[PDB]
Amino acid sequence: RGSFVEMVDNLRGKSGQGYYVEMTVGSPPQTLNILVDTGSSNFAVGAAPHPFLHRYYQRQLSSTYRDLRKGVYVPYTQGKWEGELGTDLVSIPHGPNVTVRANIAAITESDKFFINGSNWEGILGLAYAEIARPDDSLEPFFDSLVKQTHVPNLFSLQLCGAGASVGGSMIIGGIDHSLYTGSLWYTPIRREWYYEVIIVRVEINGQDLKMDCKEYNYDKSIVDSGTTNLRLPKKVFEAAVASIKAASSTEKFPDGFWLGEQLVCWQAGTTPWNIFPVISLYLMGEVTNQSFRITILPQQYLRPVEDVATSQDDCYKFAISQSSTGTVMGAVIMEGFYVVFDRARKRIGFAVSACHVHDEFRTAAVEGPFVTLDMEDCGYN
Ligand SMILES: N#Cc1ccc(C(=O)Nc2ccc(F)c([C@@]3(CF)N=C(N)OC[C@@H]3F)c2)nc1
Ligand code: NA
Ligand code: NA
Repeated sequence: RGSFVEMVDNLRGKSGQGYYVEMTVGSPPQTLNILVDTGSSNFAVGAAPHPFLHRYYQRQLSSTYRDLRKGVYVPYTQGKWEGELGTDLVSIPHGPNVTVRANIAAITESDKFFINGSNWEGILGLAYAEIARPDDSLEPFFDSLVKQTHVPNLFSLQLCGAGASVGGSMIIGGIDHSLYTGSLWYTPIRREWYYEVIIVRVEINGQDLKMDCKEYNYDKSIVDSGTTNLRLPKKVFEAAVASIKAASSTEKFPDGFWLGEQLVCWQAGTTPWNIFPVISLYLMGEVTNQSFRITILPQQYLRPVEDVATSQDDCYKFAISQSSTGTVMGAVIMEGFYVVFDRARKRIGFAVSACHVHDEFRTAAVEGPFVTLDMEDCGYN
């Protein structure tokens, strides 16, 4: 409890390609790098020689592989994979010292799923059975781990961005106190499917968007380490960029930029962070009529793009985007915070990350309590 030395710094990644952890599957163990995704619930690994893959799961080499005689076809908005279901022995070498028998979907065909030039070969979906494919009877990894071992039913994530290569920590079974500063503030998980939460107020530099808060959660809001952007419901995105545009009007940007349709560039070491506003989400708290507020900086929502062959300046992408799936607190939000997925008490904790990217004037912030009435009105049905 509170001290997990062996698990600190156990994530790696490249800017734009997500955070992965090393896992082993089968006997003898096959090492694979696996994307950590709190927005899905399947453990799915490449199992055929796709040319983007450094390596892949070779079921023939494993004496412990048990076939489930069942295929699965999984399309997403972007891309798709199909695979064959089975179970095998799984471990996390920089995670707890245990081996579990888990469902694995051996990916045998995929489109627009793997990233060319990335270093991972599968995804670890850490959300709940209700959204597992093909259905909720395919027990997700984390449920198998807690069912079969003494590992406590929680995990926490510190995702560290950069300004090159990313890193961070996934602490499985506890919280490590050196990963954050100040206090953890907790928000209820509204329903265990995605890690769904309820946003109760949104401010852009302390000015409130002043929308029916049902708008912030239409049709859900979720915490999701497998998406880069902060995604906002269309109506709220419209309000938010208009307010951010206005706060930054000391400089002008093409309109394409606010749509994530073009990048914007400054002379190296001259990004004007100061003209961009902080953005605060207030989340439903643990106590009736109580909320707390998280705040992110332009450093989280302006993402550097390197390997840009138009020019060799400092080029950024606006990473707040409109959504048709509700609010998505991706890496744009998580990179500011230590986030504790406290599945045993159905709640998510936030604290200021010990590693977040900041400057001399502003840091990301987690502050409470605030008095907010009618917070139950904010959830969408
Ligand atoms: N930061 C960051 C970051 C960059 C890339 C990636 C990435 O490629 N993720 C990724 C790639 C392929 C995926 F198919 C997913 C899924 C799998 F379910 N998971 C979520 N949650 O949303 C979309 C999709 F449903 C995520 N993730 C995080
Ligand atoms: Na247990
Ligand atoms: Na601490």
